[PDB]
Amino acid sequence: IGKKTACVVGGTGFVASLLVKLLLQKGYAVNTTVRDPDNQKKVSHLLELQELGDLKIFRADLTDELSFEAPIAGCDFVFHVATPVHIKPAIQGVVNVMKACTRAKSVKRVILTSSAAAVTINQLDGTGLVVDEKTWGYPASKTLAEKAAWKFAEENNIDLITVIPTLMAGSSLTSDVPSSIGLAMSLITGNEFLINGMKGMQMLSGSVSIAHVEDVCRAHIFVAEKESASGRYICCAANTSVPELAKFLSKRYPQYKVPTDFGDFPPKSKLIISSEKLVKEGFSFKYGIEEIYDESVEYFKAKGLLQ
Ligand SMILES: [Cl-]
Repeated sequence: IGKKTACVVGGTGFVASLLVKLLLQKGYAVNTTVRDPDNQKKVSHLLELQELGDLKIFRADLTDELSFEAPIAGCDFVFHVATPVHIKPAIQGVVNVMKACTRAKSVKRVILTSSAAAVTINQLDGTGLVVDEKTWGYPASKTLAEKAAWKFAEENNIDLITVIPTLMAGSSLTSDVPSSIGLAMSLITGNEFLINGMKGMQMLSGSVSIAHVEDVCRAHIFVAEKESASGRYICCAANTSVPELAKFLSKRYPQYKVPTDFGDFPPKSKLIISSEKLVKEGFSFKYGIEEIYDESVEYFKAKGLLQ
């Protein structure tokens, strides 16, 4: 029967977890993976999801192409998030996984997540970053991992499609908060460091582009299900600037004090990131900027990271 199966590597992932939960709700039979099941806190959100449907964990490292044989087998779709909200490891992580998809008839299609943003963004979680008085890459650019994924796929006739996101906010199943929201939320949080971060985001990528992880997630499935889908799919809901965002947050969040004056800082960003191709192929974004921020704000408080 049309009893549908899919595999979602690295189930701990901010994006991934959310896929799984969401797949399960769609009826799919989900297999996911993780390095070491033996962090009780780590999987804590994964256990809860079992309640929703037939979720079979598997234990996987991106180092043994063997790991993937187990979880990958029987699944119509493989979802691997190449660049997780947190270089050589991913690039290897993407071949192995793809390797295993050669060794299965079941796998009708692979859909991969890579973005330049996350790459950078997780640098911001890095240690020893230099501060001056007064990295960031072309948003539509292809990570090596992505680039590597494409080559292979082409060489081994696999059916790949990639989803290219930007700033991802909303809420997350995972216990700890993701850098990426904190950054999306720094304007409300008032974290000076993260604001400069986001300020750079604008100059060095020349856009403040954002999306809700559920929407980024749906986008992944939809493309997975749409038989007519070919290629890369830039997924961003909102386009803005650090000033014009902070104005906008000020005039929707009286409860909080969002810095409303930048002086020199450019009011417009150089680039607008369009998900037309995506929309053109028929996706509709549930969450706009307003709902992204209510969502992100309401989670943060629920996280106990607000007043
Ligand atoms: Cl993620």
